[PDB]
Amino acid sequence: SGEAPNQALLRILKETEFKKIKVLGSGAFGTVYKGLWIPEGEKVKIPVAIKELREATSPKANKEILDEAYVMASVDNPHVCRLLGICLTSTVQLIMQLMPFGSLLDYVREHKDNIGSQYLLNWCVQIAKGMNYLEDRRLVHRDLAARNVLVKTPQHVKITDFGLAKLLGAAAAEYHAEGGKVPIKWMALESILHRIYTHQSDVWSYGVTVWELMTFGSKPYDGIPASEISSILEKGERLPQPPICTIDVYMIMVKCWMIDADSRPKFRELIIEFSKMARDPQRYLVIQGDEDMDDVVDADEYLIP
Ligand SMILES: COc1cc(N2CCC(N)CC2)ccc1Nc1ncc(C(=O)OC(C)C)c(-c2cn(C)c3ccccc23)n1
Repeated sequence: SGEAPNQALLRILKETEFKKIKVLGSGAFGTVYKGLWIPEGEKVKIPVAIKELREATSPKANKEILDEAYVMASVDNPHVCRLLGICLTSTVQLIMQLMPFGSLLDYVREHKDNIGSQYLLNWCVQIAKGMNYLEDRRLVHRDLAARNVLVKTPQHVKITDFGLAKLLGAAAAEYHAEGGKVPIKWMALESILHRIYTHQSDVWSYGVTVWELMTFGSKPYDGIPASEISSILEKGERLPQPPICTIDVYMIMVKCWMIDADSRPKFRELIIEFSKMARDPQRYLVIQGDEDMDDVVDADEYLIP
């Protein structure tokens, strides 16, 4: 088979037509604001998160942030984050849909007390749906983790952070990264030793991400140096069974951690198996006692021409 053309549109916004309101976070990436976007002459107000780079004079950053805008402009799926546009000011800044509840990792940590088994299973499904879409687009995330899942509503989550994502080239099956900084606790063994990333690499990361949710935001391999992580997997060890997981749920994430990538599950299969569990959540997770804004429009209703 061959590759089809990518007719995704990239919209360039003016600095005048959106207003920053408050700071959500700050760091090396720059600053991320909460704001409103008002397309000129369209009579809509779209709540947005705006991110501008910290330093204007950073040539590597601008090349790397435009790479993220390229990836996000090419994806349209209910469970993958939505890019609204970019602004080419002195400090380049891109505009994304606002996810009012922050990252899913912080959410389960802040609400560990009363999260039901149905939410956890539905989240597993929705994340699998996003990842199956990226596989259909020949896109490899390479950074799937609970911290990189944003929450629109408690019943609707989305995948984000494509700073490391790569589009698998035509008639290519692996990426073969040259090198760089990476999150080791979420990486498949083949990626650790050989810098090889595939769609089955992301399935491994999916297994760890599920493990973060089932443990209510616990840190994987806590206390262990990342240096010694590789030798641990080679000797056959994995992450322990979360106390709320039945054997049925734990069996699936273990399959995500087999060294032969070809024998690991595929996102299309993970959807089905978690969809089946979501029909009766309490059979598969045993949790103690689980039983002017007039013209505002959500970004998921503001479709581009
Ligand atoms: C309400 O809204 C949010 C609030 C927060 N809490 C921050 C700390 C406390 N005040 C309590 C509330 C967190 C997130 C959001 N919503 C949101 N929506 C979209 C994005 C996004 O796609 O960012 C693009 C522009 C890069 C982000 C976001 C992504 N990254 C990497 C961040 C880093 C720091 C802060 C926010 C973000 N966040």
